[PDB]
Amino acid sequence: ATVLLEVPFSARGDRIPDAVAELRTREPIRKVRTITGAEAWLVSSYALCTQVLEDRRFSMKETAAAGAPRLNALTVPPEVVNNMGNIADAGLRKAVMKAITPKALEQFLRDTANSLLDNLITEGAPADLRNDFADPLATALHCKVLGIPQEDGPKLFRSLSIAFMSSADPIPAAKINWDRDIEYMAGILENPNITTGLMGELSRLRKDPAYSHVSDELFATIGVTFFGAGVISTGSFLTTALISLIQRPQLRNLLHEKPELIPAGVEELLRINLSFADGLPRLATADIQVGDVLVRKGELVLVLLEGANFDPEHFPNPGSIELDRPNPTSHLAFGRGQHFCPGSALGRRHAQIGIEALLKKMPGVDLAVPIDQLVWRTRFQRRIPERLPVLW
Ligand code: HEM
Repeated sequence: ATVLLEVPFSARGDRIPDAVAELRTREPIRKVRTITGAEAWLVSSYALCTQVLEDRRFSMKETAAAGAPRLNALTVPPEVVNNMGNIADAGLRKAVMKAITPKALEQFLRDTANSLLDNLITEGAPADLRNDFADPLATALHCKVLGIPQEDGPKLFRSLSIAFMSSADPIPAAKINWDRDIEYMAGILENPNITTGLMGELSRLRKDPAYSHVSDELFATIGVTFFGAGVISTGSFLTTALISLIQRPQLRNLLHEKPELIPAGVEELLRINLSFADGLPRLATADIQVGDVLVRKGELVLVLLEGANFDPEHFPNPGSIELDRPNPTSHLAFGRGQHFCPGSALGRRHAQIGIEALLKKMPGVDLAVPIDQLVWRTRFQRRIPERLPVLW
């Protein structure tokens, strides 16, 4: 006798488990047990993953309902799961988008990357590319985008190792750090020195008559959530993309020699990325046929991003980085449908400029320890190594 198949399969972000291609072939939608003990449907083909993400009857907001089967415990108030919907309803969507584009900024990214790298070179090998390069780069970018002081970035950043946990039970430290971070953002909206970036724009709109009935809670929430999601997602993706690049010295050499090819290489590094640790969660609001399974109202569905993005029926020779594919941006790294990532262009540009600056300064970058010695963070919403030691 064996127990029901458990998720997630492995916290390692340097290799995809053989089980993924086995499931996809034999049972592309199948029952599994989450860390809470709840049952869920795990979806692993490109076709079925797209079907779920494009049908709003599979609901993000209803995952917060009391009594529902859960992937993991909430780390935010339940109304905050419907964050984008709340922004839209307030008439703030277009203003938020415009403030988080990369086209405002790029020269600030380049100068910041180059300064971080020069400091590593001065100190001498080994260097830690996560704690002393990718995560500070992400932190600095989001303080500039929000319009807040660079010197505030480190304390906001320290909440994230707990805020983005994937836990079976509620986490007391997440509420302590949330309430404090909300009080900070509320203080920013009342600070007359803050007149640029996303928080500068929200601070103006707050006093305009067309927004007089929008709550002060929502304005502070937008600042905490966009800082947190953008900094964890960009820092974690750049770190694990740098591992994928270092393990491919022929590609590293080619991008060094021809940096025009960096945007096509970053699109492939997004396609093969293992940064999301769990499937994307949805709750069925109706009975809906998905492949051979009739999913019932009230059941939990998990959309496995690497199931879609390594599917050979959609991307032939899926484990290989190919810079001349006919369908290069059709991957699901930023999601699909109603909830498609609002920061996609800013995330692409963070990774392009970081990689471009690294290869120019350190063309002989390599790991300084055997790859099996990297320590993979567990029970977390991302897969990341705790330290990334390199030489050059
Ligand atoms: C390479 C970097 C990034 C990746 C891989 C990424 C990935 C994703 C994914 C897969 C989703 C969909 C979640 C779902 O449907 O359940 C998403 C949504 C979201 N992302 Fe990103 N993201 C990145 C960068 C950013 C940045 C830079 C920001 C903001 C500054 C951001 C803010 C958000 C927000 C607020 C949502 C929720 C949208 C909603 O609920 O409608 N992300 N991201």
